[PDB]
Amino acid sequence: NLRGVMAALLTPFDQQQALDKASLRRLVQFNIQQGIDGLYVGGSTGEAFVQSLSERAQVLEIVAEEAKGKIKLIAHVGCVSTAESQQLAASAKRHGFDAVSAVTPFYYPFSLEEHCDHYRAIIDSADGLPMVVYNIPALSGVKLTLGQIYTLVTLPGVGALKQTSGDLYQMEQIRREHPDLVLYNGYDEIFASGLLAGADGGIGSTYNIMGWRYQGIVKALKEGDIQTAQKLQTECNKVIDLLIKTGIFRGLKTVLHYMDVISVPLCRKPFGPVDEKCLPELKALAQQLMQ
Amino acid sequence: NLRGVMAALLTPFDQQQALDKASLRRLVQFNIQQGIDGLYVGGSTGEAFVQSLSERAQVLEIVAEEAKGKIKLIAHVGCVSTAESQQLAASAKRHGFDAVSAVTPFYYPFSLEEHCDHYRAIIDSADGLPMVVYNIPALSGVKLTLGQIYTLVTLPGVGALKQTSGDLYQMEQIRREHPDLVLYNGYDEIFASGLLAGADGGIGSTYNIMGWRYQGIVKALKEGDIQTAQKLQTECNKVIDLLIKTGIFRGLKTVLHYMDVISVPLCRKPFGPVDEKCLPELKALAQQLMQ
Amino acid sequence: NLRGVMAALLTPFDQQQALDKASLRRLVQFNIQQGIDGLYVGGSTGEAFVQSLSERAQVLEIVAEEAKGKIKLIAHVGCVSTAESQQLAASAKRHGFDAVSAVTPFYYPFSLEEHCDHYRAIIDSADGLPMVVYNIPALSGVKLTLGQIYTLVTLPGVGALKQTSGDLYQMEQIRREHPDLVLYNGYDEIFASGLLAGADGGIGSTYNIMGWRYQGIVKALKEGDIQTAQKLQTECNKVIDLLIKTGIFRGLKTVLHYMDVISVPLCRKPFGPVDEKCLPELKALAQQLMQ
Amino acid sequence: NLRGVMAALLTPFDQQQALDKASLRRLVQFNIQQGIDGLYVGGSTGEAFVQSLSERAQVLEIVAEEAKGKIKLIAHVGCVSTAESQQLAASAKRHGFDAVSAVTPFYYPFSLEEHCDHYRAIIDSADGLPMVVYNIPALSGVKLTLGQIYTLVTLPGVGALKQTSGDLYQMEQIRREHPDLVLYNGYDEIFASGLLAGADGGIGSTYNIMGWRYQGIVKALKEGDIQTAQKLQTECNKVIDLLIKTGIFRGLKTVLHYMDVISVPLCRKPFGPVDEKCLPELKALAQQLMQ
Repeated sequence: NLRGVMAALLTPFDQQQALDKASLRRLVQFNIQQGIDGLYVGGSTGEAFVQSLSERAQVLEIVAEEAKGKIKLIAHVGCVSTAESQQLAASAKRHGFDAVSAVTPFYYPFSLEEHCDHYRAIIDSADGLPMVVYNIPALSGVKLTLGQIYTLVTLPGVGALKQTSGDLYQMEQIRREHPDLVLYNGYDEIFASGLLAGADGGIGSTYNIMGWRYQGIVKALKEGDIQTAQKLQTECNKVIDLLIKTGIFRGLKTVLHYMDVISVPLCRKPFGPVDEKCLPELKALAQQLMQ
Repeated sequence: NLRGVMAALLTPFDQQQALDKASLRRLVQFNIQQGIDGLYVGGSTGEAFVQSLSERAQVLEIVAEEAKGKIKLIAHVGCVSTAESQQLAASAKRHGFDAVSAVTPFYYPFSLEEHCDHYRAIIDSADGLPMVVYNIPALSGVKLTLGQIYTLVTLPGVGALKQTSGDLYQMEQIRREHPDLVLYNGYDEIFASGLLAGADGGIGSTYNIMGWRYQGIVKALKEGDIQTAQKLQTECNKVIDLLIKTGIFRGLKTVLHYMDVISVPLCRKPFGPVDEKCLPELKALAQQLMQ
Repeated sequence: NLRGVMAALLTPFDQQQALDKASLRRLVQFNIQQGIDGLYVGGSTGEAFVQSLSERAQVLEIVAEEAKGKIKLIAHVGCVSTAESQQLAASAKRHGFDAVSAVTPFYYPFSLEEHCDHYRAIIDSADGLPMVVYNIPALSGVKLTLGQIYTLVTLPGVGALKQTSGDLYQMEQIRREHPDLVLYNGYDEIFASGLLAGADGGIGSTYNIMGWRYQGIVKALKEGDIQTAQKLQTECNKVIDLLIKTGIFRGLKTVLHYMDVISVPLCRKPFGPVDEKCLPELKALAQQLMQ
Repeated sequence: NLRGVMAALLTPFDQQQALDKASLRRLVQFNIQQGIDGLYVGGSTGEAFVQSLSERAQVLEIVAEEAKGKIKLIAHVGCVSTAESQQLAASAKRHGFDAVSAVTPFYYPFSLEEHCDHYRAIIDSADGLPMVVYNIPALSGVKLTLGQIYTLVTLPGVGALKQTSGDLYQMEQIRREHPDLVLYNGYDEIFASGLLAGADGGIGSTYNIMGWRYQGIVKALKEGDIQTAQKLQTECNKVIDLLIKTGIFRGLKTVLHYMDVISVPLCRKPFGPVDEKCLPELKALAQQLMQ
């Protein structure tokens, strides 16, 4: 019941880089208005790693207030620290999120056994809430093999995997070995191909400004209209090429600003500002997006 | 007219590791009776880098005597040396192949300008036959960017790209920037996902024993039957799982010996023999496929 | 004056994983009793990335109260977030630390410019105090090019570079490029060869249990006696080989325990515990080191 | 008897890319005049992978004719194919070389056992001449582990290891495990540090134009004069810095040409010509090298 298209919610900030509560609620409502199935909060896209636990706990709360009931809620609780991750997991259940999620602890090299204990400890604190293992090798440096995945996803309490890997052979191998596992496609650039390989849903950053397109891809593939699926994916990637140039997060925010959703499209340092030269294209994208 | 499903032809050897002509002719006929759109010969799968220019040219001649007119024929003439590649290319033209192809020169690092000159020289010796740029990072050690690809595929005489990369984001980008370029999916394990992202056909080594499934996945994606495309793809991946454990070339060769096509299923040294413990699975697969 | 051998300080924890104030002070003096030139505190070796800013700030204070004036004190203030790093920077100034240091912000990919602003900001909040750039690709995932390193170390306020890279050609290039820059050799296993390549110092985690050996390596070379510099390095590596098998940090805290310095050789989660099998070997080590 | 400083011999070609016999002999005599301990012929630097077996056997003969008895002679017989490697190993014995060498087979992935049989077979055909295992991860794509190094180095008939790796931790680990093994440092840019780490001597391409500097580094270390040892290494790295910018083989050949040792400074295709803008620095360097 938690399989589907979930947006990786961004964390709006004000001019002083503090949480822009008013913009956060507006973005959540906006995401809901696009027909998204749920919000994955406190993830990489939410700039959680340059946030304190308190701030992250705060976001979970506001979003739960604005969304609990409307759509599905998944809280990314991950931290390098197990203890910290347990701490946020508790807040997750306490605020009624439908699921908990944690990125493989990074920076320091951890054995497969240590990763399992990390997830066990967190699952424990999630007190019931199912765990969504988060695999994103490009940002974490943890390149999980098929076997390590097997070990992690078969952990009592795990109900899903956020596969942010462009290896679609592994994507189908994972589906084939775990026919009952919820598979989220992490890379928006390959959504259509991800679903075809074995993913039954997705979680992406760009869902925030065009989630209906990804939903459209699910419909077309479901309906057998491969042509339109490619048509939509092509259009998504034209947007993604741009966002990668301008900076994805700041690019997304900037677009939401012109859409009247975000007040100040700033990210937290070390993230820098959007190149002035890019605002015409972003505003334009925002323009057409309001379709 | 190069668009389609081409089998990366294996090179049968006898007990003394010399070319097994009869098995070669047998293998070519087997592929044709299988409904393949053509053959890509002298490539990685053909163990070309473990053959002499003389041996590789002899293969081109035999295959031409057996398949010219029947199916499309692409000759992989690529060597590290430009001069050797040219020699093979003139031999390709002389024997009536439909096109030539060449892996990006490896071992020694070369600049983009040097790869272009390498392809220009070969294209020149190809005297008319279109060129198939062959990108296979995993083996060559040459990781091309979207930009370099652009430059290589826009070279006069270049008519297609054999993409043996699992980066399906890049695959669609290549399709978007080059709408008319023939794009071959290189990794069999992701054929379906490849086609959907922009590939208009493919070249693979497992097409030798089950190319009909790939043609099958093509028809399915054409008739909008995603259901059948997936079913066929996962079946193929179950095979690839096995071949990857036994050794792809040797494995495929053993299955062929069992299908009564190849007299001796050996690969050339340093490639070792198939592990005894694997023969049951390969026998069963042969049996399974024969029906 | 930041030149010399500096031990990368570990932060001892009790059974509940809380900071072991007693053992911390005890460890500091032990390092001094060894004749160390200074301490690099709050870094990777300090399990800093599994601590809160509050805990990191506290450790800074403790250590200072114990060593300010006795030896050189460098404070690793690195955090992904710039604002958090700035906060820890002021605390460094506040407790009279000699220098500040910060790992290249990781996980999220940042541009050279972003990394620059990041360091400037921290240099600013350091209210003076020279900045020690910390380059450790294997943990941060940031592979700095000689050019990028050039941009970072010529930044106003930077007085040193902690090179935890095994590339000794780059090391000598850095030295040749910046004759006035302090170069700390990062990997203990190549200390000798590191100083020979151009490093005039070094910061290591194993210094905590045998800093005198590294001090002896420095002397042996300064005196033109390679023969003993090697013997020492070989010895150090015999140790490091072991520590690698057991888990560098946990292994070190264990040896320190067998040396009555640290109460409980525990690292925080997800860091697991030492292997019961590797205990005796670690005991013998602690035994030999005491001489 | 294989300990020492061996130059990795270049292969001079004429304007039509054919072997230049007169120039090959001069380069041999030239290296001998430099007081080089021996020559490593038919290696990467010799452009062997763009030559035919016939051509590589011809280079072997001529060099033997010019140097057998004068200095040590090692014949790089490596090819991907085990059979071709044996054929060349036979020429080696046939022509009086003191040893054979083979790069780890590349392009196709081979098992450790497969690599072991490759060497056994080479060694068998080497008919008595010892084997020098050649490890160069960067070009081959084969990053052997300390363990695989042990298995290969302990093979019967293996008398040395050409270590073209910048990992000086592994270098010392190899010296430690195999004290009676000849260890050739492979990267000229770290010659001083490699030796200190444990290297017995070295093999390099820049030895062709400045072997004496490397011989200097050796004597400097043997005499406990680390000061001049670095000076020499710094000078070599300034040259290497340039050679890398212009193209190492083509650069060395151009300098040699300006020293009147070789007629045409050409490398074979796909290697391109030296950029005109670089000739000034190359002529200047050749001037001082001649002094």
